[PDB]
Amino acid sequence: GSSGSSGEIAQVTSAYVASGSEQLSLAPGQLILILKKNTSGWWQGELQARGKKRQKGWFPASHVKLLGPSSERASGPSSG
Repeated sequence: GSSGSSGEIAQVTSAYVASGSEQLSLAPGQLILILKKNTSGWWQGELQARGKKRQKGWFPASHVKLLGPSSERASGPSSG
């Protein structure tokens, strides 16, 4: 298939306001690269969006949604 450089991307579904404690702010309509995941829900990714400084912190996965980077054309609305 393909194996080189590709991490787990997540699409923000709800804006978030990182407190500060190694937290990362999430914005609706942005992209983040999952680097670390916790069994609590806090995920440590890096905002893959233009930013003064590479955004990286711990944020709730409940604010983002996995883009399921492992599929071949989400089937469903078949044609024939």
